[PDB]
Amino acid sequence: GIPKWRKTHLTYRIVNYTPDLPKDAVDSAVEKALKVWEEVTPLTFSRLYEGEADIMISFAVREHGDFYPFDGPGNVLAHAYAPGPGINGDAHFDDDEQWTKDTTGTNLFLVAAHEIGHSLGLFHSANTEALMYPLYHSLTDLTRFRLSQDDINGIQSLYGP
Ligand SMILES: COc1ccc(S(=O)(=O)N(CC(=O)NO)CC(C)C)cc1
Ligand SMILES: [Ca+2]
Ligand SMILES: [Ca+2]
Ligand SMILES: [Zn+2]
Ligand SMILES: [Zn+2]
Repeated sequence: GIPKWRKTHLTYRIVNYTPDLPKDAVDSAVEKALKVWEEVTPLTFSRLYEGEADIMISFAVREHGDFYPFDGPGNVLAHAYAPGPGINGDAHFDDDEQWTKDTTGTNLFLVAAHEIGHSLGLFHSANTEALMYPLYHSLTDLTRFRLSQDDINGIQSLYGP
């Protein structure tokens, strides 16, 4: 069975933080992420502190030795969990690298929006434009960013209309 233990509404907890960018950037990257998944499907969510929610989004700094410790300039950036019991929504961002919103380094909004889908139930897809595509093509033109039909196909296989 695909959707998150069959639930159609879940709760997200920002407890990560960039120093390089203000909280307004880390907070608005998690919000912007969430609200864009709602722009393509009727699956709902909120963003709040409660005390460990359905989805936790927390900082990782040289501690991520559960799969791979501090890499810094290195392919693996941030993770999230989905077809799990307890890891049903749990995520990590690496403060070992430079998180950016203007294509210089680690694209904050894009990487955040991927962790949201990677927690809803979505694995890696195969369109270069897809938010679930596993390679950051480093495209500087943040005006052409859009969700692809293939990542849309997979979130539709979770909930749908
Ligand atoms: C489009 O947004 C992305 C977000 C995270 C990554 S990642 O490098 O952190 N990554 C791990 C992962 O699966 N995260 O959920 C894939 C990489 C190890 C191939 C890659 C792309
Ligand atoms: Ca890294
Ligand atoms: Ca969880
Ligand atoms: Zn982890
Ligand atoms: Zn992923």
